[PDB]
Amino acid sequence: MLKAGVHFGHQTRYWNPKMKPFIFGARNKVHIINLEKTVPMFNEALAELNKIASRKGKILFVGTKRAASEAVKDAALSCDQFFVNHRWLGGMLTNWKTVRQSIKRLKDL
RNA sequence: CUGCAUGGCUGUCGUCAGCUCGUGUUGUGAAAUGUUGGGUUAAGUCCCGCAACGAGCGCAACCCUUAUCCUUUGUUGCCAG
Repeated sequence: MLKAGVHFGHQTRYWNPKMKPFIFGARNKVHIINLEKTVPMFNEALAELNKIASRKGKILFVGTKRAASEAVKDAALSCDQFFVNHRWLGGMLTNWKTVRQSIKRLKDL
């Protein structure tokens, strides 16, 4: 059991064959995801994430695709949150030894 | 005396636009990318666009000279009021 929203899809011939073990078939000329084989994955995700949050762990939200570049920063305003929504460019995490100076370099401005 | 032994100095290209690094990326690695591409120039310039983002030196401005004006000042020079 998992509730899922209404599907219409887009790009009727475009899919990645690395998703094959999680594709249920095709309906309305788009390939569709399996919403039963993914339930033990969703039921783990809500629990292992709440465990990191219960250890005060810093959760970083990502939405660089323009469809999500507002949703990532507009889903809450009564909570505190960390987000990235502009191009990663030289990188952020493997390049954190630069970002830790980029924030100081910004705060002087 | 030895620069075919050396710290350097000067000559060459040439005031040419280039040499190199931090971290990310590519490559088995020696190495590359960044520094390319597309507009535009004296110019790795100035922009746009990107697996790059910034940075040191050279480029360039600041700096020196001057056109026309403004402003201060002096002798045994100038002399209007």
